[PDB]
Amino acid sequence: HRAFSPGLTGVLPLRETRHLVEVLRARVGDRFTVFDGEREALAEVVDLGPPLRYRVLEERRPEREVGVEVVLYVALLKGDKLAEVVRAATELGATRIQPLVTRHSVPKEMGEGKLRRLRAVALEAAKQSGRVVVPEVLPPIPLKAVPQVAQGLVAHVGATARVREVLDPEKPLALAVGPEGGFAEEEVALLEARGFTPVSLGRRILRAETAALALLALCTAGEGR
Amino acid sequence: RPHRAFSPGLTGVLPLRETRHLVEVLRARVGDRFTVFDGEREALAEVVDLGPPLRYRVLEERRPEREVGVEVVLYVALLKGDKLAEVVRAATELGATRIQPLVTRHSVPKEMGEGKLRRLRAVALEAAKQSGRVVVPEVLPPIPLKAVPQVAQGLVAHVGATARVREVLDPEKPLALAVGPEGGFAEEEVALLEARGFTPVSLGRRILRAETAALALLALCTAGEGR
Repeated sequence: HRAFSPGLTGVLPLRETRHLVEVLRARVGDRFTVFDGEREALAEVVDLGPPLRYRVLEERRPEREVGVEVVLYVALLKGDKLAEVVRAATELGATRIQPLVTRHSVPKEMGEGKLRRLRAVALEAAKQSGRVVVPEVLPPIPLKAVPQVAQGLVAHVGATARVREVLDPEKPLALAVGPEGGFAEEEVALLEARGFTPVSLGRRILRAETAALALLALCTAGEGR
Repeated sequence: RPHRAFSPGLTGVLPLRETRHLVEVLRARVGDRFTVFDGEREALAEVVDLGPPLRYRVLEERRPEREVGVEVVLYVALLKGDKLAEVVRAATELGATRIQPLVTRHSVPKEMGEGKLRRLRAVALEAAKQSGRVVVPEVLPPIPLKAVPQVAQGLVAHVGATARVREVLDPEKPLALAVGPEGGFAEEEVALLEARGFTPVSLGRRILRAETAALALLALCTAGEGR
């Protein structure tokens, strides 16, 4: 259990106390995690209060990973937009980025130099986002080469389901995003066959980069992970 | 018995999936009226043949709904360079109706010239067109953080927060979102925002650039909610 405690003073705020002593039931001696954004640490229940008291046993570095694999299958884009996507996707917790060649993608391949550069962007973004895990960026693959997945999401204009209504937070995650031209219906068809669930991204037309980041943000940062 | 079916290009013929759903599930019949759409256009249609695939004729063209449906105001700290242009563009495609730059304790720039304001307005205009919107987000000159008004509903990303946007959002009320600079909102600035009516929400375990936090916070409230 992670309980918010301003400054890790040893005493837990009123709300926090009720939340774990009544709703989660917490006895004395039980160990739990304390945090206030600035810090995090293991602590022990000393007094059940209220307000509940505790003692700091050990400070520790906050975990930064989402918790499950988050693979982003994203089509090759125009300009240097793929570099920005890789940077934000890394901040958003992706663990793997798989560029794709698709019917409407303009580029149909990617040199070694470009790939190396994208890997440098990921390395840098990982550091700045506090991650120790650097997302893997791979050589492009054709769309029909995308694998069968346990859980996948693809934004589609016809979809009505929201990401929060289909997402299983303990299952690995695969997200598919098409190029500026979008995925062709036959492609969306193959994606669904592969296990990708179509979801809604709203009423407006989004740039491919934005759709990619919004889908990701809905699954990671938005879920508080 | 209204229903809207996805029909790429509004060509008069529905995809097999939509056909089966209308015919098999909704019990559609020749003469019935329904809505067809494809992200670009929309229209009232009338069933001409169940096929399959189902064929229909367009009765009248209609404008796709593009707005979130309530006011969406982004209160964002001044950022260096073209960062704000990027924020404005993404905010526009994400449904913002108003963008209010803020001078904050840690915001690098403390003012904005007419040239930047005009540029931001040009970006809003353009982005509105590219996202299919008729409405163009208003972009205001900067104001001190203290000038932020009391809000009916507000959310601010905060490291120590635990509530997720989806656990707090009220789709029926106008929405205010606050995003600090790279240096982030100071302790007393977050307190001030809560005083104004902003609820702290969590954006996860990783450090995010101001631009990305803004995109994420908006996406969780509009696009992500199917709005």
